[PDB]
Amino acid sequence: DKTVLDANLDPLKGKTIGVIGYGNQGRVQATIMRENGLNVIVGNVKDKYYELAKKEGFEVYEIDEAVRRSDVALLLIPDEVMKEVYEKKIAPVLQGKKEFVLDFASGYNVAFGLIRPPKSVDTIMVAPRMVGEGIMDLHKQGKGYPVLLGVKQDASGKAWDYAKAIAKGIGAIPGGIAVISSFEEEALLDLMSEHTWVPILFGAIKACYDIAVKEYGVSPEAALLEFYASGELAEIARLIAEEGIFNQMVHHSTTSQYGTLTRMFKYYDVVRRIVENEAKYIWDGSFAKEWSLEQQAGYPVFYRLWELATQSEMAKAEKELYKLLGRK
Amino acid sequence: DKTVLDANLDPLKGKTIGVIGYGNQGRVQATIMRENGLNVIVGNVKDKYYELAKKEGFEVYEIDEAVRRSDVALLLIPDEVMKEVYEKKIAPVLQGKKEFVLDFASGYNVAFGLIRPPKSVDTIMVAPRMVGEGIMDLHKQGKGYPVLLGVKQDASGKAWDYAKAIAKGIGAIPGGIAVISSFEEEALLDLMSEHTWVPILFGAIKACYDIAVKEYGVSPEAALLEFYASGELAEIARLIAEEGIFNQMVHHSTTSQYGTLTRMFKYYDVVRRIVENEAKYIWDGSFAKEWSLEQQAGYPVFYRLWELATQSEMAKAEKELYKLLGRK
Amino acid sequence: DKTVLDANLDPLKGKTIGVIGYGNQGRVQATIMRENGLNVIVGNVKDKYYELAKKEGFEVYEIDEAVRRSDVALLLIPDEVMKEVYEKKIAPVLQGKKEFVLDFASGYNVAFGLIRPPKSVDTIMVAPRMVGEGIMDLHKQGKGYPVLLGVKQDASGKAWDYAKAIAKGIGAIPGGIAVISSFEEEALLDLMSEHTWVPILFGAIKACYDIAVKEYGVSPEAALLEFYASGELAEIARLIAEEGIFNQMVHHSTTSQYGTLTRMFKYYDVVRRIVENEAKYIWDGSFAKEWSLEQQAGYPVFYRLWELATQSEMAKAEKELYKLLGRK
Amino acid sequence: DKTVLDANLDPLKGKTIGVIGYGNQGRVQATIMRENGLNVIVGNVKDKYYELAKKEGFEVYEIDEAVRRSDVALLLIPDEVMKEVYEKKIAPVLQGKKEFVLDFASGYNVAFGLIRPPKSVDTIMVAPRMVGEGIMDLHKQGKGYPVLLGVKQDASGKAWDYAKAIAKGIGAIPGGIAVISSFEEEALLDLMSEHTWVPILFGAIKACYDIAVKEYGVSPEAALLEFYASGELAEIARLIAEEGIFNQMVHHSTTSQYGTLTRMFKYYDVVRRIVENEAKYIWDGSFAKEWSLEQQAGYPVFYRLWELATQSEMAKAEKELYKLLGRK
Ligand SMILES: [Mg+2]
Ligand SMILES: [Mg+2]
Ligand SMILES: [Mg+2]
Ligand SMILES: [Mg+2]
Ligand SMILES: [Mg+2]
Ligand SMILES: [Mg+2]
Ligand SMILES: [Mg+2]
Ligand SMILES: [Mg+2]
Repeated sequence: DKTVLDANLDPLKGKTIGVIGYGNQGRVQATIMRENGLNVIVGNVKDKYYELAKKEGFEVYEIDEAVRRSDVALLLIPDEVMKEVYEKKIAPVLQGKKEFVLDFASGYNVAFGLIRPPKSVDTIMVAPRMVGEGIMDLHKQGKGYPVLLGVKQDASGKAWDYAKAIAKGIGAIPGGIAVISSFEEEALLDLMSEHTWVPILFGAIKACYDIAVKEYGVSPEAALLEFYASGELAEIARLIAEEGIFNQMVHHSTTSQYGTLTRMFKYYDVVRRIVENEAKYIWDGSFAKEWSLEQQAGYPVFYRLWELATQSEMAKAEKELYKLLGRK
Repeated sequence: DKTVLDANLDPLKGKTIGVIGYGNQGRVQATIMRENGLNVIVGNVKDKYYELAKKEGFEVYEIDEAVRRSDVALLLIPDEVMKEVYEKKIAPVLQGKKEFVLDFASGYNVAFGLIRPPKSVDTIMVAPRMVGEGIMDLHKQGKGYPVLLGVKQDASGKAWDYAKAIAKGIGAIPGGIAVISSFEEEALLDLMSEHTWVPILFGAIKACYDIAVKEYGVSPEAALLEFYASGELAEIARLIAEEGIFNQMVHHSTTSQYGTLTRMFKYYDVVRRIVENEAKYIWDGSFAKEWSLEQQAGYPVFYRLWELATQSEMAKAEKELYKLLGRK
Repeated sequence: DKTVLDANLDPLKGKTIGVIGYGNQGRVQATIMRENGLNVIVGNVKDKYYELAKKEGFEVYEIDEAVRRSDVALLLIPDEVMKEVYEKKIAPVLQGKKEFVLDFASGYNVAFGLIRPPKSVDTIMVAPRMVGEGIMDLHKQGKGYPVLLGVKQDASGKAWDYAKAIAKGIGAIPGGIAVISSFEEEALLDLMSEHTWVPILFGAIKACYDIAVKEYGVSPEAALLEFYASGELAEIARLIAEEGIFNQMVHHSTTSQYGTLTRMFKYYDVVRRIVENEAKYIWDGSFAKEWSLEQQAGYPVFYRLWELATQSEMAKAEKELYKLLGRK
Repeated sequence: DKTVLDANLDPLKGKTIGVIGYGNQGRVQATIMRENGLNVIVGNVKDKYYELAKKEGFEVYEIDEAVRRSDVALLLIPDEVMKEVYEKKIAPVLQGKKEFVLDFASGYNVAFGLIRPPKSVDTIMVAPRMVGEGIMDLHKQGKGYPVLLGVKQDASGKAWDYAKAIAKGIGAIPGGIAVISSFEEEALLDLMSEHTWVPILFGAIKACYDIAVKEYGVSPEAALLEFYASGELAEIARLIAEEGIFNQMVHHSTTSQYGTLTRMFKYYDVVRRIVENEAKYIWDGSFAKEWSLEQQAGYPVFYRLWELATQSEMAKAEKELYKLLGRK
């Protein structure tokens, strides 16, 4: 019901479009939406990406200049620097506009109020769910891919139309799909993954290694081979994305199935509590405060943790081992 | 003992006075103290208030220029911007002075050390306990009103005299009274109210609504009417300010008296613990740190909480209802 | 919605109506419904009110005599004496009736079974949500006001019609509204207010005073001025009833908003537990037992608590102060 | 300080005095104050005491009649029946008085509001601290005894004088002393003894017996002889009232002193908690409610406890023993 499969592409025809940043995402979106017959430009500072974009056939300007010539803009840059760029270069140029559009690929800076555009602007979001390299690898096959849509400020009653038009312009549909959501329901999701199961998985692996080594006389080389130094995990991820998460286990032994199911239903509430706590810590905006303040301080905890992680015994053992199998 | 009812007004005669800001407070204080025969000026940036003040018959200058011409100054601006104003415009002009006076209406920025004037300056405080509109509504009747006094730095042995003179000049006494206190005993009080019983009251009301609706099948319209959508509370506030807090209940039914008294003496320690915790959190200066850091981050929690509060079910129901009774 | 805005007034025309008690409500409800052209009488014992009632143009009889002449009755007396009056004077006269109506303004004595009329009677409830003095202060403007409706026993299939007719007859609609509810959903609400947030507020204020005085060396006069001796609370109640509870804070400083919101969302569960406990204690009928038993004992706890509250330090300080400001 | 040793006796001369009840107290107070030259009468119902009083030379009337003839009255009857007597016979006769006095020997019924005389009456209290026989046994020697004084309602500015006059009239001073206090400070004291150390002592004795018998094979006769069947406790009480509580132990062995002191300082907080709880339960009026409600039910708990206590194993054994030593 809340799903979309295709839509029109007329509202973007005759209008000019400007892309900010020429990294992976921006490069991909621009290279694609140029094929569908759209006047496109690029805004960026004079660096490597500037030369690359000018080589690939794109007329380039400065950001403030690119926004002047454009009726629509894509702010495809990291969430850690977008704030200053918007405050210094964009907002001034933008106060003197009449009817404009502003698209994002992440709702972090907007959902939490770090960027508050005027009311004369249509604020939208188009969030892909892919790495960026495989995207192009799928467009050559004529395939699409999934995205999320959202609207924060509607001043023309045409926002959703613009969002679906953009979605079509970048090769996401038809072939893939597009879901309608909010700026909050995207940041919340992107952050819950980085906070709940990735670190839990890593800590579980590390603890298994430490226990096996310091309580049962196991050697490091075998622990690493069993846990992650082999490619058993990539196979599982593949079978999951292809056949399903539970149907994947049918290709394993009965003993593994029994143990996995029992221990999954046994430890479900514990992780549920953690997920509740973290989702609550996010929904309120505390994590954004924490991260911004650590930025303003000089990334000391970042530094110390990056150190403690690399100087761990497991990391040294993995270094010695990878050197033995030819892996750089 | 610690109370005052009237005092002299001579030390301010012959001296020039400058008022910073022409908002709610400054406007009133200036308009009044001009009637009592005092050379008064105004300092502010060119905006609406500047036009209003130059209209009402006040000679205006730039802030830095007003302090040069003045021997006394009233810093009547919000506590959230006073710091930069003082650091940039006032302090430079102030190092090259001989004998000066500086008055505040709040001790937040001084009690916690965010503003540390020199030792060649007399630092005082005169804090009213009124809204600002009712003040003028009382001066026309020849009435006064209550204020708090305080001194942080005395370089002339005359501070208290200056403070009482100011109090008299703004029509607080005679007719009202004036209490002597500290910059700390004013911020502490102004904050304990905003941290202990206001939020507790609001949360209790919200919880009553939620419980009544989701556990006893009550309709929202009736809950809102009983709790706050009727002016029952304003009557209680009036009778409290007029006759007293306990003597107010004599006009209620015996059942209400019994229940209220029992449940008040039953839940006294719980709230006492909360009040202790918050007063301790304030006395040390942690809240100032918290608030300043949230300012430096971009008000993310402010934003998210303002959202969560308005998007609550009770707020939507109140919106639907107020629309039905004609209340805009 | 269940809401009602206007209805007919025919079923009461030709019938006679009798009002019991001539206090605030009775004096109010009777005059209005007389203005709308209804044969009305009054029942009361020979006392002060009797003289006033016979003065204002109402033909008076004894209570038992008023019900003989009446086809409808309004039992507008305190809930603490209604029981004996009903048991001695009304019920006997009422066993020998054919088709009757009985209206209440409170569902306390009926919701809990302290009054169980026969099955040959229509039992209803019309509960206003106003003080009683301001009611006429709105009827003079041609305005209405809100009420709650309920039915306990229907013997004519016309109960709701009679209830809406009454609502119209007393000037509640049109201009106000009328909600349909039960005798339980009215007593529960009237009691939850007197048990949850009023006493909590009072205890919080008292605790703030005690702490500030006995742990930070503050003077009583300043504490009283900050907390409630000033009319800050009345303005809050006004803006709440007018603009809304949350939209009210927009007129306060950002610091106050931040602190209030944080501490409200921080202490929400604590008060929720209390509200749950009290609502449960009420829904079962325990409080009715408690209150009916304290009467038979002689109101000892009532007495001792009324004493302890007035002999408190805060009360003595407030007495000394109010005497200093002219407040009687 | 708060002590008194003697005072005048004039205000009671020329006035008539009436005594209610001729039991232990009344028979004494009246008998004495007749010797000091005071017109005295008695009010009581026709029984045993009425015959005794008319025999001893006192003119007797009915209660209601005695108050008509008296300007002062002593309500010396049990606290369990005074309420009805006052409500039926006294209060009516008392509304039509001009200047009257009412004296009590206990503040239970007044401190808790079970008796609320008018404002045209002086309400006082004179509480002895003796059994009633020893009072005469000392008066025969020209000695006094101690009492407590209190005033609840003063309408002539002469109450304290009347109280001291009464004290002198009954032979309490000179020879003894008189303390000034309140009705509350007398009820609280009279009740704390009956709730804290008497029952604790009894329970400790019972537990010692039970333990010694059911865990160490001791015989009942020896346990009873050691604990209380011997009059050692009476000698302890005597030496306490005479020499002091601690100085009493000097006549015991060092081992006893050491053990007693150690275990007293070891178990002090435990009993302190109990005393706090009970004093709080009293100060609020809960015990009055409890006791007034057990009467209306029919004294069931009283009955069952009186049974359980007498049918205990300790009470039976005591029976055989007391029968063996000649003690009836
Ligand atoms: Mg991410
Ligand atoms: Mg992700
Ligand atoms: Mg404030
Ligand atoms: Mg305040
Ligand atoms: Mg009520
Ligand atoms: Mg209410
Ligand atoms: Mg006793
Ligand atoms: Mg005793």
